[PDB]
Amino acid sequence: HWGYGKHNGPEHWHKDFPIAKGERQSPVDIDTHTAKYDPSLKPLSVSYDQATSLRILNNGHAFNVEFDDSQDKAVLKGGPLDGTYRLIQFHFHWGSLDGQGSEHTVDKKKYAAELHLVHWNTKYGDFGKAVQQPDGLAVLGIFLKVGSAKPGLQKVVDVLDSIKTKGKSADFTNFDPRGLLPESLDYWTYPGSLTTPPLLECVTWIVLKEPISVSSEQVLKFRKLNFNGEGEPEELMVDNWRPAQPLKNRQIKASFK
Ligand SMILES: OC[C@H]1O[C@@H](O)[C@H](O)[C@@H](O)[C@@H]1O
Ligand SMILES: OC[C@H]1O[C@@H](O)[C@H](O)[C@@H](O)[C@@H]1O
Ligand SMILES: OC[C@H]1O[C@H](O)[C@H](O)[C@@H](O)[C@@H]1O
Ligand SMILES: NS(=O)(=O)c1ccc(F)cc1
Ligand SMILES: NS(=O)(=O)c1ccc(F)cc1
Ligand SMILES: [Zn+2]
Repeated sequence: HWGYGKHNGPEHWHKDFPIAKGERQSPVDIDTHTAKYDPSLKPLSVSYDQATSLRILNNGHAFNVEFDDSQDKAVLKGGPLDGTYRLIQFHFHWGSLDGQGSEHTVDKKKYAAELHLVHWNTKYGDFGKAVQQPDGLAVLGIFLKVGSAKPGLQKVVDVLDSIKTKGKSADFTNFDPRGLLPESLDYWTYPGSLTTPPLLECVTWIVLKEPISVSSEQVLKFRKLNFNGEGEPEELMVDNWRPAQPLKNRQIKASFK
């Protein structure tokens, strides 16, 4: 199956997922000079006060922190979005070195990592139906740079030793995703896709302009995870990012003047 190595990485995905060469693939480079302020964007509302985290899972590609999405609890609304989008999971992409790891780039700059908070449009009833729709998903993307530690990330870091290999999971209740946000909600937005197979073109991307800072020690612990399963040859889970894809017939809009 697909992965990030030389033999199954992003340059091979199109052979099983032909939409990889589609018209609104993600990630993209965000040219900050060409991005235009959009006065039609409504205020963005990140409403995570009642979030119910459940579990953390190494899926062989990243680790997911999963949420109860059986009711309207942690939701994302406003901005470019029509209606209510429910948080289902978050995960990260990161590099082998601090100079790479993000999926989106900003004027071609690569950050050390990128956080994706994944939400589905409640009008479609379930995530599976949402990924059949052009406006089925909204992903809130947040860049990570290396500097001071992010206190709200530390609980994640300290559980990773218990999910080292593909297929392992652990309880992860009572985690507040609000501790992963920067101060500002200024953002760029554009229509795109999932950045992993099946690469479905269902996503409204909302990428925050302000990175969060994490410590070197925090990201070094991400890089101790394994792509492989228990008992298999160790393959460090690093460089699990897709490079920027062609913008094609899209514009990136900014929430800020
Ligand atoms: O425990 C993590 C979070 O869970 C939510 O359900 C609560 O409303 C928050 O106050 C809390 O920070
Ligand atoms: O025709 C003019 C319009 O062109 C579009 O490509 C831009 O997104 C709009 O902001 C602009 O008003
Ligand atoms: O909040 C996420 C997790 O953080 C820490 O690991 C706590 O020990 C655990 O009880 C909790 O589930
Ligand atoms: N197309 S892909 O899923 O990346 C893939 C690449 C190489 C394989 F051997 C099998 C699958
Ligand atoms: N990496 S991402 O675009 O946020 C993504 C989110 C949900 C998926 F099911 C697959 C990929
Ligand atoms: Zn992602």
